[PDB]
Amino acid sequence: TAQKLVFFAEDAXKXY
Amino acid sequence: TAQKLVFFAEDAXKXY
Amino acid sequence: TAQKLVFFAEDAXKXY
Amino acid sequence: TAQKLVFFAEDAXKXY
Ligand code: NA
Ligand code: NA
Ligand code: NA
Ligand code: NA
Repeated sequence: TAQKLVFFAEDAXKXY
Repeated sequence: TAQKLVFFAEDAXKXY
Repeated sequence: TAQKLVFFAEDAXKXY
Repeated sequence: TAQKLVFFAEDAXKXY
């Protein structure tokens, strides 16, 4: 929205 | 550590 | 653009 | 390996 955020997580289990 | 996690954030302000 | 692509590279040297 | 590279791509089709 620049402001940005992303994430990714795996254990097998993700967002401008 | 597979289990994995990463993130990135920007507003301008990031982690197996 | 949904279709999304992001990348991050560090050696210390990142794109809906 | 620190040097780090990650990428994520979605169209719906991801690498220290
Ligand atoms: Na948006
Ligand atoms: Na480790
Ligand atoms: Na866009
Ligand atoms: Na390694």
